[PDB]
Amino acid sequence: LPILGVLGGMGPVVTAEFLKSIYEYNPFIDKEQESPNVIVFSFPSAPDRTGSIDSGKEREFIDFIQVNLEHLNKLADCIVIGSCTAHYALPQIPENLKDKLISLIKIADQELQEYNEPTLLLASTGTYQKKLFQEGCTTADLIISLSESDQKLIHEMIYKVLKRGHDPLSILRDIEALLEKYNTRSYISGSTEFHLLTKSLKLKGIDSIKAIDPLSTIAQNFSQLII
Amino acid sequence: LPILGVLGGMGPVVTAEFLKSIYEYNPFIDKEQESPNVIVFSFPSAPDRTGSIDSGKEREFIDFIQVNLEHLNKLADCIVIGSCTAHYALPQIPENLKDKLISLIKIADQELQEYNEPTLLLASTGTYQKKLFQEGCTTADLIISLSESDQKLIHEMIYKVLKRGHDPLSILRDIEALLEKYNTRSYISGSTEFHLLTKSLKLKGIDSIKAIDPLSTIAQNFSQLII
Ligand SMILES: N[C@@H](CC(=O)O)C(=O)O
Ligand SMILES: N[C@@H](CC(=O)O)C(=O)O
Repeated sequence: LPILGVLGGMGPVVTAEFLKSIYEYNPFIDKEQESPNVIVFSFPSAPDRTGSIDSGKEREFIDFIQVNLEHLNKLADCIVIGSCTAHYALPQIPENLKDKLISLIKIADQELQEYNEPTLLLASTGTYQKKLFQEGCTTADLIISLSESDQKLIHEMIYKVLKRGHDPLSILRDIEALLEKYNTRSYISGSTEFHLLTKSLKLKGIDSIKAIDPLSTIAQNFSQLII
Repeated sequence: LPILGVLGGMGPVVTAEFLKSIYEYNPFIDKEQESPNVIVFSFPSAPDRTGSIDSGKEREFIDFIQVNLEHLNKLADCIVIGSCTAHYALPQIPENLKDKLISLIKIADQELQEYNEPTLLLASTGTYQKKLFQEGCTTADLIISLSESDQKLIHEMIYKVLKRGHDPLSILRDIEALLEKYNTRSYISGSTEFHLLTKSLKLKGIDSIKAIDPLSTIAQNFSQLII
């Protein structure tokens, strides 16, 4: 049976919610034995991803990812790293440990190709500095980049509200204002913590905003993707 | 740093919620790097626990638990099996693979000793047939046992409502009636799926019912317990 391995804890709140999403969007018919098989390494002790870029110590962070990719390679058939920023480490990791990897950047790119309208990348100065989406996506010309100021506001929302487990709807007004400012009805979850916003929007039936949210997509398409 | 290993998927919904509880009751102060380190094996493909008792095939189930205890022994410092019924397998597992195990039966027993009033065991004919609580608890004389009829009603709630991700508050009226019938203000989560009820009661501020819920306790006391 196909096992998904999740390298998460980046952050832990969104990692737990992602595991919840997997079973929410893959409810069984008769027996639980149908449901997704998942291994989650939720290690918050991973060095901060943006923090490792802003200081010297990217080597420390790449080692964390490399060791845990070795573990999950043996245990799982497909692997997801529960942080977009964390994907910056991948050029340094050997090709053999990335065969089973499903890239959050690629999953985003696929959904944006289908959607085919301009979309606001919500991230994370670290993700922006590393240019993961601009360098990774075939659809890069459909990605609207936040200004440096609004990147810092998004960083504040992530760390002050989302990573702390607070109600993701509390930032919805600020997100709507950004969406209006940049003249778009959609966002990309460039930070995985926007999985938490995306879920709260779907729960309240707010369908005015189009969320290109890789973790939602992975959860929804688990049976198709996990081979 | 201390790692909790969770052998779950029994069921998957409650396993995901348990991981959520860990980070809800251990919010960080400054940095995420403070937060609990957790490995979750969520394998719904484990044979049904009551089902393995009601047919011949307990050996199949004990093997599942044994193999995954070997995995988690190498990876984690403490281990929890996210099913009370599943603890029936432990007499057959070698002593070396259970050194790091935190028993849900024992955690329940500890809380019931402190609470020291009669309490209704909610389970699971399989858990009742195996007598895990009656044989495991020093506080067995404080455990009120459901009749065989009400055991089947509890089984219906677990499988028809709780394991399917439906609103746990939908069974609250039936649970209050049982609590009144058996003349008590407290229950034990003899099934781990009552972690889901316990959370919904705490969320709505309903403090009339005392929930002896091992997964809540483990989440709350993570720093104390996980060594
Ligand atoms: N979860 C965020 C930041 C982090 O890795 O902590 C991201 O995917 O960019
Ligand atoms: N989670 C329930 C039943 C199961 O194992 O599926 C219990 O702990 O008894």
